[PDB]
Formats: sequence, structure tokens, C-alpha cells
Amino acid sequence: SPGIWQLDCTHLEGKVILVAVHVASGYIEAEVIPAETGQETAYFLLKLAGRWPVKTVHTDNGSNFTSTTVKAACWWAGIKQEDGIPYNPQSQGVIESMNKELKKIIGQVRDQAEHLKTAVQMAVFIHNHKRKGYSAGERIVDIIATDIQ
Amino acid sequence: SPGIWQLDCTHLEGKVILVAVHVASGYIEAEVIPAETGQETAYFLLKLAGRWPVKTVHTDNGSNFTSTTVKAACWWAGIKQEDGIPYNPQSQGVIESMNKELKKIIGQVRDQAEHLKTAVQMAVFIHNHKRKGYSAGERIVDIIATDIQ
Ligand SMILES: C=CC[N@H+](Cc1ccccc1C(=O)N[C@H](C)CC)Cc1ccc2c(c1C(=O)O)OC[C@H](CCC(=O)O)O2
Ligand SMILES: C=CC[N@H+](Cc1ccccc1C(=O)N[C@H](C)CC)Cc1ccc2c(c1C(=O)O)OC[C@H](CCC(=O)O)O2
Ligand SMILES: [Cl-]
Ligand SMILES: [Cl-]
Repeated sequence: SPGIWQLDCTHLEGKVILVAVHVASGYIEAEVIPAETGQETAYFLLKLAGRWPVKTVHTDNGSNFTSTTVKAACWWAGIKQEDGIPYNPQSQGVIESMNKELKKIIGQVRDQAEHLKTAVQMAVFIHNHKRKGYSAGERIVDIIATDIQ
Repeated sequence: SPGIWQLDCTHLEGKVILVAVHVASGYIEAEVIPAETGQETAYFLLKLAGRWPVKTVHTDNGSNFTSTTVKAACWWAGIKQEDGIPYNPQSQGVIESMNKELKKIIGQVRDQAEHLKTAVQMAVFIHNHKRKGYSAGERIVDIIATDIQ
């Protein structure tokens, strides 16, 4: 499970925040996009896979799962595209709690930037650095390093 | 050493490719921007620091070093903003060769995407995964994990 990520789409301020969560660590990357499209999702995954060793992505919905644009990016980047069915019911709850936390952080920083995209990157920073004790940023590096060995 | 990054700005197709290089590993992140401005550079560094434990950035030129927008982002993200003077003359050479490699890879993928930004992300992926043996992606994780311990 060092290579497993989950896609998550949440909404704020009439815009869409696309999030990828590293399941084992809770580490995240995120971007603000005007709307979720196959193209936006494909480009996001391409970026993610160039930066971390992405083996599997649990897609956030059936449209992205079906999208030939998304499938082409997953093919290119060597990603196994999977469904995101919450067979473990706790995954729904975890994602919802993450979305709430992220929105809370965005509110806390919202005044320190004009644009939502900036606030979202500040939220990513705070989330990844927060010690819960290790941070999610520390956990992901440790998990992957262990795997490489 | 685990936290040192170098900024690098290169040009292609009338656009600017802003690159951050993790000096110890040769791992990179990059983006295409219309022009290098303080705001573009500040936003890039904010993203980078939310994703990796960025301690020090060697800025790519005096304008970004001076920029109060860049300084404000470095303050926010806890980054030590430094000059990028190549006291070790091998630095210029390494960056020049990296820029050449990246442009080579971009040409090799250029037909697999309509937009330069896509080709640049493909180039990041190829660069970071290339075994030279370990890849740059493996080296950065190993270096930081060693630091965390
Ligand atoms: C209809 C899809 C368009 N492309 C089809 C394509 C066109 C020409 C050649 C190959 C391919 C192709 O399938 N390529 C390989 C196999 C997979 C990468 C690929 C693509 C995807 C997402 C993007 C892109 C681009 C682009 O063509 O550059 O451009 C930036 C855009 C930014 C996000 C946003 O604006 O939504 O995200
Ligand atoms: C003139 C600078 C602008 N801002 C000044 C600002 C305005 C209001 C409140 C605080 C601050 C402030 O200094 N904040 C803290 C201390 C530092 C983050 C900050 C900023 C920087 C880069 C960006 C931004 C934004 C933004 O205001 O959101 O928006 C997206 C843009 C995308 C790249 C591009 O388009 O160039 O990069
Ligand atoms: Cl971090
Ligand atoms: Cl990688």
C-alpha cells in the first residue's frame, strides 16, 4: 500500500478542489479547478505520478473512472485506475472529515491571500506538516523509503 | 542537505519553465508559466513547500531574491531564501545539462500532448523515474527518510 492513492473532489466558493490522498499516510496534494473534467483529472494525475510513486488510484466517481482522457493519462503514467467504492465503510467518513478539516484551514488562511488557489496550497501545507507524533509528510516518506528497501 | 533546493528558469516555445531541483538527489518539480514574475515564483514555492520539507531555496536570479512577493511566500512557508551564486562552478554546468536533458525529453514527448504544460509534466515524470542504480525519486525519499530518523 505505499503506492495507493484516493481521489476526492470537494467544492468551495463556486470552484472545485481536487484532492489526492495517500491512503496509508493521509498526505495530500490538491489543486483548484473551475470544474471537474476528464482533462483536469488526467492532468492532475500526471503531475502526481511524476512526483510520487503512484501505483493505484481509487478514482472519485464513475465519470472519471470511465473517462478515456483519464484512462489515457493513467496508461501513460503507469497508474492502475480503480474504482473508489467504499467497501470499507470507514473510508467515506475519513474523506468527509478530511474535507471538513481542509475547509476549516482554508477559512483560517482565507484572509492571507486574494485567490482561493493560494489558500488551498496553504491548507495543503498546514495539513501535511501537522503533527498528530509524526506529520503526514513524514509518514509518506517513511512508508515509501521502507518500500524501496 | 535534505532540505536544500535550487530554482531554475528555462525557456521553450515562447514560454517559461520554472524548475525546482532538490540538490542532493536531482529530483525535480516544474511548471510552465507565461513569464517569470514574483507572484508566479511565490506560488510555485508555496506549492513545493507544502509537498516536501523545503528548508532553503537558492533563488534563480536577483529579481526573485529581491521580490517582496517571493520573500512573503518564503516567510509564510518557513523557507530560507538564499542567493544562487555558483560558488562551486560545477553548479552552472549541472543546471545547464539538466535544462538540456529536460528539453530533449520534452521533444521526445512533444507529440503525445497538445499543450506544452502536459509535455513538461511528462518530462518531470521521466526525469524523476530514470534509473541512473536508483532514480532521483528514490534518492530524495531515502535522503529525507534518513533525515527524519
Ligand atoms: C483530450 C485530451 C487532451 N490530450 C489528448 C492528446 C492530444 C494530443 C496527443 C496526445 C493526447 C493524449 O491523449 N495524450 C496522452 C496519451 C496522455 C497525456 C492530453 C491532455 C490531457 C490533459 C491535459 C492536456 C492534454 C494535452 O493534450 O496537452 O493539456 C493540459 C490540460 C490542462 C488541464 C485542463 O486544462 O483541463 O490537461
Ligand atoms: C502580490 C501578491 C499576491 N498576494 C498578496 C497578498 C494579498 C492578500 C493577502 C495576503 C497577501 C500575501 O502577501 N500573502 C502571503 C503572506 C504570501 C502567500 C499573495 C499571492 C501570491 C502569489 C499568488 C497569489 C497570491 C494571492 O494573493 O492569492 O495568487 C495566485 C497566484 C498564482 C500565480 C500567478 O498567477 O502569478 O500566486
Ligand atoms: Cl512536509
Ligand atoms: Cl517517482
